[PDB]
Amino acid sequence: SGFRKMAFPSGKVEGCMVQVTCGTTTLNGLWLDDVVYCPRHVICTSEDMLNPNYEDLLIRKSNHNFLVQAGNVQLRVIGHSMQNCVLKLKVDTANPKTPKYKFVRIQPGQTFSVLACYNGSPSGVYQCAMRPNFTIKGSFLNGSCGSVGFNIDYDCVSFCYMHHMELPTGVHAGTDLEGNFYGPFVDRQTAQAAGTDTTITVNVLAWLYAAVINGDRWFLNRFTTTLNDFNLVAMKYNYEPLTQDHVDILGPLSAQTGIAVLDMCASLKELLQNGMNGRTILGSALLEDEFTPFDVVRQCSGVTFQ
Amino acid sequence: SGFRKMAFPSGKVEGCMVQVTCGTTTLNGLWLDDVVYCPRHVICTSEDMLNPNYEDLLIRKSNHNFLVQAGNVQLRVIGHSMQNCVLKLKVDTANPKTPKYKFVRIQPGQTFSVLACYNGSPSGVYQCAMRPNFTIKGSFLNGSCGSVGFNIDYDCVSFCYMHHMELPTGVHAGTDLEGNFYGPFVDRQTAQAAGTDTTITVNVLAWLYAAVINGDRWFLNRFTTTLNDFNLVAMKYNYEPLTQDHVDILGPLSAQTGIAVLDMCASLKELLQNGMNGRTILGSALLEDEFTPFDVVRQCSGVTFQ
Ligand SMILES: *C(=N)[C@@H](NC(=O)[C@@H]1[C@@H]2[C@H](CN1C(=O)[C@@H](NC(=O)C(F)(F)F)C(C)(C)C)C2(C)C)c1cncc(Cl)c1
Ligand SMILES: *C(=N)[C@@H](NC(=O)[C@@H]1[C@@H]2[C@H](CN1C(=O)[C@@H](NC(=O)C(F)(F)F)C(C)(C)C)C2(C)C)c1cncc(Cl)c1
Repeated sequence: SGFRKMAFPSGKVEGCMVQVTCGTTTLNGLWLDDVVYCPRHVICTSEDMLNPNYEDLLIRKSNHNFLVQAGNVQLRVIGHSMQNCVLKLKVDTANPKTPKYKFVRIQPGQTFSVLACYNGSPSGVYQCAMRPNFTIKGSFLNGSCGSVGFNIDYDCVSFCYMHHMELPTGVHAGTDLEGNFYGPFVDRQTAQAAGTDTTITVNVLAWLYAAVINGDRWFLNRFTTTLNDFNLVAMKYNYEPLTQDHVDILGPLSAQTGIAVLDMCASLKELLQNGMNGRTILGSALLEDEFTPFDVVRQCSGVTFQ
Repeated sequence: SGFRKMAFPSGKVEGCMVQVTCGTTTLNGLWLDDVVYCPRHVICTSEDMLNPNYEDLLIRKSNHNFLVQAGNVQLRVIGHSMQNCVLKLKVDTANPKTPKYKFVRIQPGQTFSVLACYNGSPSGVYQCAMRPNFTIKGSFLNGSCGSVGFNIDYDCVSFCYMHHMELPTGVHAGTDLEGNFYGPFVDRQTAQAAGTDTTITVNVLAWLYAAVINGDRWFLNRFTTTLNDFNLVAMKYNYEPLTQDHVDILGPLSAQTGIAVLDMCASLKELLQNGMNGRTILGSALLEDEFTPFDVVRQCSGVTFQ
């Protein structure tokens, strides 16, 4: 038992991380087969980032303008192109550590692991959710750009995120691995800001089920509620709507605990209207929304990856 | 910016994880050079675990009684011995992925990363603290025994923990890698229980400094306090004493934020006496004590590992 914010083992991604330097900017790249992916703003200078024309900036670059460091081994760049907001650096060596992988784009509300990196050297791993407003509450310092987010499904790494920028509230914005931003953000220095967020209701319910599985039951009750009446309360407290599909997705957890989904919604309703009254759930005094139903099943059943 | 419970990249440990089977019990082993380390209770049957004489149980075992699986490759056991509460299985192949490593024993209050594993297959990574009562609040299911805890310092893995057992409160007990239990726990089925815990004061202060670095300041105040007067409040609220050495260790964070250590103690005193009044710190409504001053510097400055 127990419930931790658990990331996927990072080894398979660690073997792909490289350092990409252009001019005086160094950031991280993802090396898969003979291509290194990195944020295209690597080609920008300080004043370039005020309002950049990336096509113009890139045509003025040369293969030799890109220094790629894989550990203590230089990688020779033999081609370069732009795909949306990422750069694809063609190199003369295919990464022998390339895992089986996919490029997937995730939904707000879904979670992933982040391998935070500096100078192509992994520093730490942690679990994030894609917020409803398409930001992530990460932990990133200068030089972290190009660090990637991912999930692992048996042996295949599904890359879903690459870090580009920090917004003024301290949250983070980036792209999928085809270079398309998550959310209404751009890789230039504007006054862009996150925009209003909501709480991921289905995840809160999943985490309440994890709590029951782990012996926290004080918030339970005999009351029930209807989906429509729950969603009136959700809207009130800035939670997003619960759909029938969410109810279906929570089925396995409902069955394992014996607590009907709508019953647990009644519990959540009471928690929202009354607070916790000094008590905690899974060591938290706040309602946690960055565990999906899948994450809960993973940790409260025990699936591995190879 | 941002502050996450961040684990070390797990790759170097993933390459050491193997499956150890004896009889009908399968658990995880740690494969370094030509030795596989695992909990000695692997040799016990259900009724053996009621009150086992491990020397007697092991003399009745044979090298061929131990099946070691490294991925889809069997490892031939050529020797076996007991070192305190771990088994050392001598195998005919040295692990080619053996990192530089050390066996270190940590102090309560210190943190480490755990690579949770099942059938020698890593499942997830997360960050733990050694509680003052020598338990850890982990996330472990059946088959997780032999999963290890560790820290990484540049390129060297300092193994500090191997998982043995779950206590009735859902917390976890285990050994260092020489097989010596953390805390007053034994690898047999008694009525053993965790025993009273305290809050790691120096860590709470470190996390308050992380909060200030990340822009949370509402809990700050002009008040100060003396070390002795703070420690009277600490004792009251089941916090452990703050020493001058703790104050010294917090020096760098104090200097980076401009908030004197004893001033931040005054802030903590007010937080303990008044609560948070509906506000949060670094996304928590509770005072967090599983980040050390080192962890805070790591994440609020940016050190990597290779
Ligand atoms: C990556 N190593 C670094 N981020 C950047 O260089 C990105 C990048 C260029 C500026 N920038 C920012 O993150 C800034 N953020 C902005 O929203 C804006 F550009 F100013 F509009 C800022 C002020 C945080 C430096 C572009 C947006 C494309 C980085 C990444 N993550 C965290 C940190 Cl501290 C730095
Ligand atoms: C490991 N794969 C598994 N743990 C065990 O088999 C350990 C082991 C034997 C029993 N045991 C326990 O964890 C039990 N805990 C006890 O405190 C006691 F033995 F009963 F006293 C129990 C009841 C949880 C199964 C010894 C203590 C040496 C395991 C590890 N972590 C979590 C889980 Cl769910 C199982």
